[PDB]
Amino acid sequence: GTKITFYEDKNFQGRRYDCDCDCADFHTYLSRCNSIKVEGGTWAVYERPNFAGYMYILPQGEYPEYQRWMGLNDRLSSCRAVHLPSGGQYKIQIFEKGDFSGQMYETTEDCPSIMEQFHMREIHSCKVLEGVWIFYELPNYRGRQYLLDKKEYRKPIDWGAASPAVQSFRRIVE
Repeated sequence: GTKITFYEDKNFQGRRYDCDCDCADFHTYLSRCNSIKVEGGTWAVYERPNFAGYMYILPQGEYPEYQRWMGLNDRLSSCRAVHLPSGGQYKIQIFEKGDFSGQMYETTEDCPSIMEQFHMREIHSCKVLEGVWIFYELPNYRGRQYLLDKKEYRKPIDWGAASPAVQSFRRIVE
């Protein structure tokens, strides 16, 4: 079973909140989060209610400090389980310009440096055809994370980003 437990204090202490399903807002049960136990499944956790603000992907495991999930602050108030479609197939299309224009690349593999492999500094639109992916602001899967589990992303705001700054991406196999 997929469930996740948020703790207000590090090393799994203090006020806690259990969750086995998508939760669009748990700020009335939890005001900070400094440690997490993901008992089952892979989860996207979000700084703000309704899956907004900074987001982080957490596979199963125990996280005693929020930096362990690349947290940027000790605030989380929404979360949702990442459900991988069966078969384990992954395919994405990235575009240099918005609304699916500019040069397009289609790949089924991870990319630790978009500037190196495709000679782009930004991604302005994208189409997720199979599987679930993550965009990262920096190379080698670092910086801000963005979950891509939908199909059409016409602008960077469609994946939660305020800029087209994307520089690596990978599949959620975890």
